Amino acid sequence: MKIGIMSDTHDHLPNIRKAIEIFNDENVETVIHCGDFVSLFVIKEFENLNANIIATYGNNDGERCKLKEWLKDINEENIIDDFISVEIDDLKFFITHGHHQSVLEMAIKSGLYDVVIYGHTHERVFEEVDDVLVINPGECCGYLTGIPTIGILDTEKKEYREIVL
Ligand SMILES: [Mn+2]
Ligand SMILES: [Mn+2]
Repeated sequence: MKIGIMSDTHDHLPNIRKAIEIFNDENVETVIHCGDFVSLFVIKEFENLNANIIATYGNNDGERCKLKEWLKDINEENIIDDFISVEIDDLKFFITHGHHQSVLEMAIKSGLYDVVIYGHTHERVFEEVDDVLVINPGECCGYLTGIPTIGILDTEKKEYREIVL
């Protein structure tokens, strides 16, 4: 019943592994990654991730179709689009790389989802803005802010918390 959240891994292999371990060692049914993986080899490291993967395309993600195939050879369930609007554990999700703010803003203001997830900015935030649970797990790589993070969301109690690496 635990969903893993992460973003902007920017090829940092170490922190990527540290997150892939932290996730396994827990429930974590699925892992949302809205970030810029940035390079194809990042996808191999994930072959070691127990849960499945719902990813979004970061704007730096060059190999757009290679990433998709690869993510699948790793698992048929794994999905990756520019925008993913799904329902999970009886909850409406809108996931996207922080990329396009206009669409992000409207997903929140709209009132069609319960939970909204994005990244891009590298600034982790965790706020409730009109019933909407808005989450940016921050930068797994820790490059711009120097604070490397990821996060786990409780789909049951609607509870969440950051994890520093
Ligand atoms: Mn970005
Ligand atoms: Mn980025």
